[PDB]
Amino acid sequence: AAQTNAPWGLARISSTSPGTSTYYYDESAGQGSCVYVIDTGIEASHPEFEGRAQMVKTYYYSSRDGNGHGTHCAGTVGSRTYGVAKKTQLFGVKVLDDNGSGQYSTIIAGMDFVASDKNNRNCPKGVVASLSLGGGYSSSVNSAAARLQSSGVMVAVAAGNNNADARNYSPASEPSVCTVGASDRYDRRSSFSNYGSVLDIFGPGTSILSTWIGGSTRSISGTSMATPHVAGLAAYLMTLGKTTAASACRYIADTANKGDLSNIPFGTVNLLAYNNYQA
Ligand SMILES: [Ca+2]
Repeated sequence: AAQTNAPWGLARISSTSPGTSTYYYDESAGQGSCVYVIDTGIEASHPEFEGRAQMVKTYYYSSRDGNGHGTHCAGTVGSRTYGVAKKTQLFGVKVLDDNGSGQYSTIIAGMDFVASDKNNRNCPKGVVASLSLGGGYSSSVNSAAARLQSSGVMVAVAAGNNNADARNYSPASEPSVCTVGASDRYDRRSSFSNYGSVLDIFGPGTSILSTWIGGSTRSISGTSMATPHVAGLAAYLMTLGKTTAASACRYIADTANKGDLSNIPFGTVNLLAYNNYQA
């Protein structure tokens, strides 16, 4: 399939070169997979989700996304226009309030929730979780992410927006999950993107157009935006049968565009998420 005039990040993920505008992908499009977006929620009513999104959990007085950030991330995973995996099922877990903040204890509860909740969902092709959040180093937060991964979920987490080594942030620093840095449309490391040995992969993160609340759309930037490209890619690849939850981060790294990003610090992977789709 070909989507013309796609957001640059979608075009980038299916291209051996920057500077193109058509997204190419297998029509299966993540059908039969599921992606949890652990964030401020998802506006499930947004036409862009086509009934494929739903809220499954909140820790606050509402499951509504009163911020937009979760809706944006979910859009990059699986919206019809702005998404990588256009037929995946999206499940929202609201661990962040409408200010985009969340106590680590609530975030941890949300991760353990997903590990159990997948057993209540139909995801024959596999399960992914996208965590566009983080804070300072916490062994408990890392351990929760590790459990989620161990339970059979492909966990993708944001590296962070500190232009610093991600070893000092969680869940970014957890070795067993897929830690995602951000790049821009000219294949530069995004200026805010964290880096370091704990990174596994980069994805498009600067000036990313996606869904927003009130049935709208918005371009924003962050490792929060790169993460759902990788989560959606994992779901897409799992539907194709190319990989599994336990191996998807490795597979994505194995098949990534290599050595093409600029301003990658010595010791950080130079790998850009790529679907290796040949039309
Ligand atoms: Ca690893």
